[PDB]
Amino acid sequence: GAMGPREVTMKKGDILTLLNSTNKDWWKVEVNDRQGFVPAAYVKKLDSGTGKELVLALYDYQESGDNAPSYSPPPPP
Repeated sequence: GAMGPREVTMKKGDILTLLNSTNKDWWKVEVNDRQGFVPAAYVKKLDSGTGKELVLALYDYQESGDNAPSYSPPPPP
């Protein structure tokens, strides 16, 4: 199953609002209607020009219920 009603999953090649990136080992990102803490290693700030806050998903991730990064980020592919 999936913890929490709102689960954020980053898809390789998907854009996710650069949510509170305060964390260094984890960059918060939203997904349409589901947000959560994710490993910055799976994402990376892009370049547009306007000045928005977006981050492409380099790798695939899965978050079950907005949870704080109390542990280290998972190993990428």
